[PDB]
Amino acid sequence: IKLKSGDFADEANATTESDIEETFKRLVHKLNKSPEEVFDALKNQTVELVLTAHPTSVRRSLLQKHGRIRNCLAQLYAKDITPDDKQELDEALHREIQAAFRTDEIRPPTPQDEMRAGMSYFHETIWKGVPKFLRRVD
Amino acid sequence: VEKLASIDAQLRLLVPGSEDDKLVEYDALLLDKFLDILQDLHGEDLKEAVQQCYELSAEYEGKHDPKKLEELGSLLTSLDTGDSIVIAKAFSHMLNLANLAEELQIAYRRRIKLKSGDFADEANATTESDIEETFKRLVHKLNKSPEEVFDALKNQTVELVLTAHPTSVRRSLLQKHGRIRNCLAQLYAKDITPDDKQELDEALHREIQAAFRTDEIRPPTPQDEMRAGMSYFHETIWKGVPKFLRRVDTALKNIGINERFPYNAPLIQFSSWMGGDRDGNPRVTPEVTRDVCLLARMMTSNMYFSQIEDLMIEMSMWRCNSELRVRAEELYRTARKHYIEFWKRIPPNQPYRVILGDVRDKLYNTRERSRHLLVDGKSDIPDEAVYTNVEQLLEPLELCYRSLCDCGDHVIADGSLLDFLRQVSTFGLSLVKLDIRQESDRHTEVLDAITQHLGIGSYREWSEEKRQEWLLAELSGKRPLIGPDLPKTEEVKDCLDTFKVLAELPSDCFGAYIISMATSTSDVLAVELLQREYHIKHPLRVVPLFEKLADLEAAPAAMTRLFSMDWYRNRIDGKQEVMIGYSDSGKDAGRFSAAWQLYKTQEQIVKIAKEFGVKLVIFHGRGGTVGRGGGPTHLALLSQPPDTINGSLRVTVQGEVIEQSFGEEHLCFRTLQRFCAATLEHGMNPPISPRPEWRELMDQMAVVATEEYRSVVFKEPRFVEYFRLATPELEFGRMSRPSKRPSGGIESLRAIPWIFSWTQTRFHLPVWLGFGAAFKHAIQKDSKNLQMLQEMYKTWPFFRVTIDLVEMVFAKGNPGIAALNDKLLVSEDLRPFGESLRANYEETKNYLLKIAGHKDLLEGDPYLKQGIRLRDPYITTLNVCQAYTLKRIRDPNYHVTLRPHISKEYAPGLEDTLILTMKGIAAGMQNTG
Amino acid sequence: VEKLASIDAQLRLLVPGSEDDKLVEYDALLLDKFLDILQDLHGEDLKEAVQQCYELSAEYEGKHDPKKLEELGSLLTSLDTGDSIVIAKAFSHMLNLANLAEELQIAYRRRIKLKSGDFADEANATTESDIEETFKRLVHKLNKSPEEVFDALKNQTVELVLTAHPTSVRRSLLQKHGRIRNCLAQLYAKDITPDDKQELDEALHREIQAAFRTDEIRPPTPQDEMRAGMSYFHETIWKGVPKFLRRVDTALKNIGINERFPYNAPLIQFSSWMGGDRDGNPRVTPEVTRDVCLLARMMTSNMYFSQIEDLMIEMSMWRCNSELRVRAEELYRTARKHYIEFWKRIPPNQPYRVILGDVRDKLYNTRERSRHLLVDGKSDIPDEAVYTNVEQLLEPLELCYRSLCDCGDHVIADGSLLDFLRQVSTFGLSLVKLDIRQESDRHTEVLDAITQHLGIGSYREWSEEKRQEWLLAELSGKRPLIGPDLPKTEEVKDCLDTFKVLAELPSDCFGAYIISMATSTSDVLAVELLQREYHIKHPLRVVPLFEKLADLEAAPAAMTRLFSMDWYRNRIDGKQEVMIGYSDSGKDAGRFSAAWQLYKTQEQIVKIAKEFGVKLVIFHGRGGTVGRGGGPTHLALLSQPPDTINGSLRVTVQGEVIEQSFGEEHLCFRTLQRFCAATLEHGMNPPISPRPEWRELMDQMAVVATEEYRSVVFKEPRFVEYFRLATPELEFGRMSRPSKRPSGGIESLRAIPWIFSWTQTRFHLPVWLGFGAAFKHAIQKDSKNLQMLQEMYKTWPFFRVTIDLVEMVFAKGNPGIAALNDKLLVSEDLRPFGESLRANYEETKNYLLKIAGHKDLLEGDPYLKQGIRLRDPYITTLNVCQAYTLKRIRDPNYHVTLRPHISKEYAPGLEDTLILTMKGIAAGMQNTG
Ligand SMILES: O=P(O)(O)OC[C@H]1O[C@H](O)[C@H](O)[C@@H](O)[C@@H]1O
Ligand SMILES: O=P(O)(O)OC[C@H]1O[C@H](O)[C@H](O)[C@@H](O)[C@@H]1O
Repeated sequence: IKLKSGDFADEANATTESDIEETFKRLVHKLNKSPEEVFDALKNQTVELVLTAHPTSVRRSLLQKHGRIRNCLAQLYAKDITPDDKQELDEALHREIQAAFRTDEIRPPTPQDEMRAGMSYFHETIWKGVPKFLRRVD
Repeated sequence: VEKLASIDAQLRLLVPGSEDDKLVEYDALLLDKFLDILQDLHGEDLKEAVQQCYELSAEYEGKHDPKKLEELGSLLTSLDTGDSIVIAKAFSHMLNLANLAEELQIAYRRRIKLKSGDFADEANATTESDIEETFKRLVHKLNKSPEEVFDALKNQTVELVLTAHPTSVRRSLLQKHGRIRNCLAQLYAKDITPDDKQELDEALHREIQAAFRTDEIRPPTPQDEMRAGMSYFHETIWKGVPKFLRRVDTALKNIGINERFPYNAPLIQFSSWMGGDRDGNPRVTPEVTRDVCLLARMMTSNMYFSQIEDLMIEMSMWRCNSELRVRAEELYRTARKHYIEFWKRIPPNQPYRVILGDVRDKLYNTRERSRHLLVDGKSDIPDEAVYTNVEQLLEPLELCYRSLCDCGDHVIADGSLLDFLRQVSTFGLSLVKLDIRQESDRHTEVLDAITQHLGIGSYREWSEEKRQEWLLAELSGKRPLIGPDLPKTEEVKDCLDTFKVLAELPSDCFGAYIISMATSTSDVLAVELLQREYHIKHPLRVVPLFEKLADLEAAPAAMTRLFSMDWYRNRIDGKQEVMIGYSDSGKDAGRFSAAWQLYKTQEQIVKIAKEFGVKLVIFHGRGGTVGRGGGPTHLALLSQPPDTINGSLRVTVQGEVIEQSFGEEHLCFRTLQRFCAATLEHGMNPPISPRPEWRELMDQMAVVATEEYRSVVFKEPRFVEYFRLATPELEFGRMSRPSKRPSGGIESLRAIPWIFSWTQTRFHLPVWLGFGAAFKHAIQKDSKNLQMLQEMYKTWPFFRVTIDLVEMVFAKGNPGIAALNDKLLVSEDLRPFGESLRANYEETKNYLLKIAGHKDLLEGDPYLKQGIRLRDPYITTLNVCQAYTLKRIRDPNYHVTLRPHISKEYAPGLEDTLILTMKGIAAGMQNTG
Repeated sequence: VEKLASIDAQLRLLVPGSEDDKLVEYDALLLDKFLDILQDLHGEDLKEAVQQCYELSAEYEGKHDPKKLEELGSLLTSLDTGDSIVIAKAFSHMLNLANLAEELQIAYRRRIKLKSGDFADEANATTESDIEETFKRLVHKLNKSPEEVFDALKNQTVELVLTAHPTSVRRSLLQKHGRIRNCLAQLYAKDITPDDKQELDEALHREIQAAFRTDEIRPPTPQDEMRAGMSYFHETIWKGVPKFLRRVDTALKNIGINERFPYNAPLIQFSSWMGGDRDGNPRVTPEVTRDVCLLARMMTSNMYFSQIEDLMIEMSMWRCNSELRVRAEELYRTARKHYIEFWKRIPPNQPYRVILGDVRDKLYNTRERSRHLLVDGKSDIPDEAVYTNVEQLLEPLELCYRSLCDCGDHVIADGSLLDFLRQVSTFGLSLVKLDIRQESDRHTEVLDAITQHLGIGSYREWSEEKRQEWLLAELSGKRPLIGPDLPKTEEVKDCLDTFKVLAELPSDCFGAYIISMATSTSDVLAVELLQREYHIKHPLRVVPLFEKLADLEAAPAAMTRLFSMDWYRNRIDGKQEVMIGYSDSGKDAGRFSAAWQLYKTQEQIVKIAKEFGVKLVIFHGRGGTVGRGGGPTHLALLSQPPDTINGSLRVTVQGEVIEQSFGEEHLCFRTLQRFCAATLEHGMNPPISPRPEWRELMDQMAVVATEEYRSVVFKEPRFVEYFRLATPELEFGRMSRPSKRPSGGIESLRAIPWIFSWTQTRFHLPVWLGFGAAFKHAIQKDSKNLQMLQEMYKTWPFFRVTIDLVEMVFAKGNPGIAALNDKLLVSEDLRPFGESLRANYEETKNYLLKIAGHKDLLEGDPYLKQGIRLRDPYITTLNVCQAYTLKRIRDPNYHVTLRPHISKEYAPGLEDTLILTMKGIAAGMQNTG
């Protein structure tokens, strides 16, 4: 949403919540902080995310299939897309679902593997995510 | 290649920019095209002169450097009468363009899809509820059945009373405004050819010029001023109404009602003051009133007539029920044409056409009788040949309609035929009904003549109890009061003749008789008696308008007494309408105290009507939050005290708002929409009632505000000299109508002038004065009040709506203009008095902000703010031009070196330049108080 | 949720689908909405019956299983008269829908951006050249200066002659077709609300039903049939022309001409046969002709009149030149109103309005005089009060125009005023000029009466040389030929009275006097003489129409002789028009030999006119490639022999093509556009001249083709019995007008009937017969001819255009229908004769393919093919229904078990069902021969 009520309720929903710039601006304009003070607060801020193990947790292979499926799907919905590319993305999609469905072996796994799991999600997303976000801060 | 991108760039600076936000582009293009035109017609030299003014005004609007204002002064004041006229025209015309662009932007701005559900959402067009959403809220959030909603609606009436523009535009020029707005709309459509673009370009360029060159120098008669109106209806409302009612139909489908809104349910009704309101206005004679009825009757017949021919073509069907087939045969049988579409006879082979042909002739005749009556005074044309009553015109249409359904063709019947039924039913034989308004003292003058001529003393000298006793006696009198040989002053004759006119004309021409400056039971009986004297068969309902605060405080007693009288209870037949006027009452006691008092008065009068079994309608005169137009009207209506609408809304649509409200089909539609939706919702979902703490604080603030307002306006003896100097008020007073009802003083001055004078000046005193004292005193008495005030702004619609309006005005305000005025026009001894008022402006504004919880004006409403920021430079140029012109007019010996004449070409004076200026500013400011 | 996606799915099967290709969706929606309507009105049961027929026809159109056709037969033939009427209406109505959808698809299909430059590109709307592209080609590819192009154009005339629909639709029903087409257009626009969609849906649904229920059972008078026309012009051409001329203006900008196309340059002119053509048609009396002139005059005045009021409102300007200011003063001075917009007097404050008010009154009067003359016969109204000549009406508009420019407002002057000037100048006082046509033998009959009554012998008995000698003598005779007391048969009186009518009426009503069945110099002189006898002040130009091949071969000698006569050379004043008729000539000798002969005849007559200093105009009668409408017309015009247009085009717009060409604003515009562009290009860029080998082969093929055509049609004695049986020709002949000029035989039968009979039947014999013999013989004589023929198809526009038309017809052909017909209607002894013709169909088609280098019909033109494939199932159902109906009519004793009645509701027979059928098929087939 482009114009937001300004109520704190807006921050409970992804479509209305504030991104970093809007937050800075609220702080500067609605709260009389100088850019320098905000920048300074931020420079000294730490956010630590502690990752716990899935209480039931999924395979690095299967993750990537989930990703491939999610991308195929994302791509099928784009204008300026050929009958052929659509046809080929279709079979790509169809194929990657099956590949996931057929990755279903019956087993316990060691803490080492359960953790070697983690080192995936970071590869997959956080490792690239962090620079992207910090550049947005910039 | 590109003048535009630069003009766009320099327009963006004024308001930073986004998606469907084309306003700056729109304004840029229009401005760029308009400049070229100035160049062609008046020469490079002048074009630059115009740009310079703009650049300066814009530079000023950003920083607010009083230097810029002076540079602007040096420029404007150095122009001969000829060139200043041109600049004044130019800026005055760029404004109208900027408004069209804004109409268009507003029309196509995207609705927000998911809404908070807060009542605040109803104050803005993007977030407010359409009719379906309203139905759904009522059904789901409020446990009403579809049937109950449908039922409420079926019984609901919404009456919009049209008043004359207080400065008003030409039917030609309207249509140019439309054409320009359409060309513009069309230039922004994808899948558009280079050629079509090129051709639309020149179409646009051409239509701006055509408007610019429609600028002749003038007064016009009430008849023409009204014949104006009959345009806007053609242009937009006539079509709007069916479109909206069809939407009601669709909305009813979607909540599970499987039938259309009855075509004869009088949901929407229109009315007018034009030729009706004679309060402090002797130009509005009886003959005027007779003429506006006949015009209305005529034009309406003409409208029905010019579209009947299209319905006739559409109605090519031959399968009908017998009821119809008979009546067709009859009509062909009775046959043996001035116009041409169907200039022939018609085979009963096609019966629907036969009926509609008769209808056409009857409509033509009805048109012609009204035409001859209007120009001759007699007309040799039988009532048989003509519609004297709307039922007569509906009947054949209902016939066709039924026939179609019966033959299995309801689907066809619900097309144009239905639209036509709805039009007929909404607009009747007279597009608008006319209200009559005259001030109480006049009826007194008349009765006094009568009593004195009868030898029984002086009605004027009698006490209220006596007047009532006498009036009731004569209301059952067994012999007339009035002879032909009664001595009459011109005023008394004028007043009595108005009743002769009311008796002679068909009653479907008229609405209410409003009594201006009402104060008592006798005031209303007086009018009842004179109606009886003239044996008016269907007397108009009498509507007191209570203006001054005291008159408001006395109203309940007056209404109670009325309702206590059997004579009266039985005449009004369960229905009373009372009028109120925000501007009027606020001229007496300040806007704040007037707002609050009106809330309470309505509450009390509602309670009183309830007790006596009377359905009470409150007619909202001008000045309300409720006459703002746009979304704010939506919330304003929902903000009304509980049970004050009760299925029947009646509101003034102020002339200075008719364009915004109706001039563009989408806005027209949404205007109609919100009036209908809000009215409906309110009866089933009133706003919360104020907490007693709030009443208590509001009462406390009212006293202080009224004290401040009166201190400054009435008590301070310097004030009128200030007003007379700092303000074009005197010059306005050499006009619309006498703005002083020659008595002297502000209490004597009428409200429109009062509001208008200070609007010209961008200072707006009448709207905010007293809010500051009230706020300051309440906070200084107790800092916890700030919290209370804020809770009130957050939670109490009335309060919110009341503060938003004042906020909007401050956004259109600029005290620098007021300051310049002081410096140019006001004597050295009165400047500190001005400074003092500007100080109060600021302090009031700041409290108002603190209460709404905003840093800047209109944080809640960026779109509105953008609209204003864009208009401003143009207005500023007019203010400045105006100020110096006022100087030159007032001071025969002020002179400065004039620049050699700048305009080319290939008698007018200062007064003309001033008018241009007064009208540009007024159209840039739209509504305020 | 979804009947539609399925109906879409089953419609796709018929033609595989893409981008802006909405046709299948459009057709699907329309069909789905139409079915619901059949359900509401007639019941599930019937709806299914209709679907079944469709499913069968569709299944048939895909595979071509004769079984399907029979299943369909079993169904259709088992329906009582009542139900078959309904099905016939239904399919006949789904066709009209399918055509609207196609109009819309054609209107919005995307232009190709980069074009090959081949002349083939001009045969298709997506690739053909608009006016600007044409200018540019001429300037850049052909070294013409802008000035030369502009100049050519300024002198160019394009005359479109409108003929009556050979079966013609109602002004009401047109407008429904428009409304349906618009609702549809609107349903496909993004940024469209759920509500608007919902409401447009019901609007659509409603307007289809309204059309479906406008279906009353009939003959109508020439007057009404013509009063039809005055619709299409209102609807589309009246507005179209200014729109196009403004595009010409824009196109001229973009090649550097800095002025607009002169508003009085007669670029576009319209004409009509309605009430004019009396050839083999005694219903078209003199009185008819007098009436169509007066109607024309009336309605035209009315059109100018209903828009003047809008121009008057627009012309609010007050600044004028003196020339105007005088004339305004004069007019206000001379003042002291039936209608209402301006029912008042007007201040000279606004002078443009004063003029235009006068103009309005004069237009009204002109309307009224024509109205009274029309219904009474006298009218007491002075020529002074009225426009008797277009200059009189232009003058005040030119005045306003000039005034505006002079005051600096040309930009405004080039808006509606200009459009109005252009309309006036294009349409004059009579929207169309009327051509008169009568057959030569009639003039002979008249002259014979005269000569015999004079006692000098028998004009009929005289030799050509004698007739000429006598005619010239009497053309300079010193005393009248004709007494009031001359013995006259009804025909001779009818013919003579036509000239009395031509003399009495204003000459701006009339165009040409066409002589049907012309063959000689005397034929034209005869008409000249009778015009002199009736002292017609401005005689109409005489235009021989040479029909039969022999008559074409003799035409050059006849024209040469005419041009040799001083009497004649001096009367025609440098200008001769000659008519030709593709269908007519092709009825004599086959389409092929007629095409070729007409190429040569034009060449020779051009050469002959050039030699005598005569500007020759060739009036294209019906049947051409050039009367196809759409792009193909574009190339057809460019394909004409060199110097045959020379700045003046005159072509018939066949009734069965007027809807496609004009009924939709975009197609209207492009029709006008290509006619103007092609005409312009041709005079500066003729097609290549045929190589002598090509002439030689074409001559050789012509003989063979004519031999085959005549062998089958005239020489074979079995043919007429075949025709009479295999074809609704006889039943058509109990109607428009007598299709046999009672003489007996094909040579006697008129061409429209000839074409139409075989079109109904999907077999189209008149269009292709003889092409096969010609092709086969040329290839069998020498296989290298195939190559030559192909080079001709690739390189010779005439040839290409000639083959494309025949190809298009084969695409609308289906020999199975012809085969079914044989089996149902034709006796056992004639079936092998049918088989033989079907064999010739196939063989002709296959050669035609081999020559165009296509595997399948219309490879070059998928869009056209798609249009046809979609229509077909509907047509097929009509063919089958038709066939059995023809059986039941012809055979009182053929009966089959009728299904119990299927339609519900909530006197008609077979003949009625047959008409429905004849008209559905005809509207599905549009133009062929
Ligand atoms: O306000 P006045 O100067 O009396 O002028 C006219 C106006 O007056 C009142 O306030 C009424 O409430 C309005 O319906 C009207 O437009
Ligand atoms: O062809 P006919 O049966 O004579 O009927 C009328 C037609 O005839 C000719 O071919 C003409 O060339 C046309 O302008 C006309 O539409």
